[PDB]
Amino acid sequence: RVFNIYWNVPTFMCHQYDLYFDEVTNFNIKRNSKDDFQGDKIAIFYDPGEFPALLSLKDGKYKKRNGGVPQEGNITIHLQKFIENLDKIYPNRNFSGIGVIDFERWRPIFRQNWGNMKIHKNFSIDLVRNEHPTWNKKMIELEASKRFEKYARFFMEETLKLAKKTRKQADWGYYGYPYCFNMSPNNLVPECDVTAMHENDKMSWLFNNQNVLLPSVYVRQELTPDQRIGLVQGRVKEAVRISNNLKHSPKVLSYWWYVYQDETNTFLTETDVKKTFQEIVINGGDGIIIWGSSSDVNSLSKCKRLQDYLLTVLGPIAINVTEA
Repeated sequence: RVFNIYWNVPTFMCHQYDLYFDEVTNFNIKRNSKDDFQGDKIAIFYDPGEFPALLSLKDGKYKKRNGGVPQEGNITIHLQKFIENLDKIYPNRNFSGIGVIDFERWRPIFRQNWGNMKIHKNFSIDLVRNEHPTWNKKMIELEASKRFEKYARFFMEETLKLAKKTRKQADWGYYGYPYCFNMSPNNLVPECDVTAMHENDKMSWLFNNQNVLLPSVYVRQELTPDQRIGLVQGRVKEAVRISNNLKHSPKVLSYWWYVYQDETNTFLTETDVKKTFQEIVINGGDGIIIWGSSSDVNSLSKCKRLQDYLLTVLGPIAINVTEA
């Protein structure tokens, strides 16, 4: 299909300074009418509903939300809150754009919960241990993983079916999937982790119910310019591989950010923008979704910076990529 680039930046927050980013469309970049954040072309919903999860109180402690882990959650409360959140943020029932469900507190594959997601593994294990004090470590871990995955899948699958049922004309997908985990400490190469590739093969239950795949290809300053290209290369390749292996080959739209993930006050150099866009194109991507944080447009200076970047760096490259 036509390679599309979308504007998923909350620049509506710049309107107060008389900056409406009307130039976005001059570069053939798709933008919601009136520059609304959640609009007719695209809409991302952050942690919508009430997914069972363990929330950090920011003092070392946690607060359970709807059971803490999916195997202990109440699906009705989550789904009810999901429909509410969706209507409150963007009523439009005939919405026909790209719908992005952004939930990152845990992943449905037990093993894939590291860093701030790992607490969900530990809580799942503690539940089984308290239930079977006599069991050994292996038995407890196996049973915990089984329960977590069963219900994590149920929650994610039903949430997607509800989004599609109430916004039948939109293309839905979860932000970030399919994951790759390339350019990491013990896998500092473009190639995705092999175990991850295999787990992605077995996640058709999720991908078959999405109308788009949304891998995220944010780059970091701590990587060399070439490792940055490799990070993008591997992630687009994996999403395209996954799409090609599915029945309806959903379009692959890569989430991309104009600042470095580990240095958010620094914009990508022109070389990095050019090279990462070309890498998305070259590897079979169907488009790019330019994302932005509220922090990126919470001041006049920042908004003006963004505007110039668009007119002198980003826009030219964008239209050139789609109109070369």
